[PDB]
Amino acid sequence: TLVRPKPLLLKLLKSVGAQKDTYTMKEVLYYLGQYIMTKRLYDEKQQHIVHCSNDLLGDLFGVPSFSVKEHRKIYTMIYRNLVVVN
Ligand SMILES: CCC[C@H]1N(C(=O)c2cnccc2C(F)(F)F)CCC[C@@]1(Oc1ccc(C(F)(F)F)cc1)C(=O)N1CCN(c2ccccc2OCCO)CC1
Repeated sequence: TLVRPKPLLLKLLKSVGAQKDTYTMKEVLYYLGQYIMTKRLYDEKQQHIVHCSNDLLGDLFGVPSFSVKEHRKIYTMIYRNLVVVN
């Protein structure tokens, strides 16, 4: 599947070195991961919990925090911020 991130998600992804406009779901996940890692959007205490209440990430996703294990919930949140392309 080829996806075109919407402007705000595009800006967030491009800010961590993503060069293109069209991505695969694995590329969005990778670049979203680089974003979490650089900005340090997690606690040493709980590695699996992303804390994003005060970040553009939580705004686009619509949640204060989420578990890295909640794959289905993460896709739902990402899907809202993209358009599927040819
Ligand atoms: C080796 C660690 C890499 C993971 N990682 C950490 O777990 C981590 C390490 N140290 C400290 C803090 C963290 C912290 F905080 F949990 F992130 C470091 C960053 C990359 C990494 O995590 C995320 C996390 C959130 C998102 C986002 F999309 F925003 F939800 C995207 C990627 C990842 O590539 N996968 C693979 C893709 N996974 C995934 C998510 C949703 C749907 C499907 C998925 O795929 C399953 C196939 O493997 C998530 C984990």
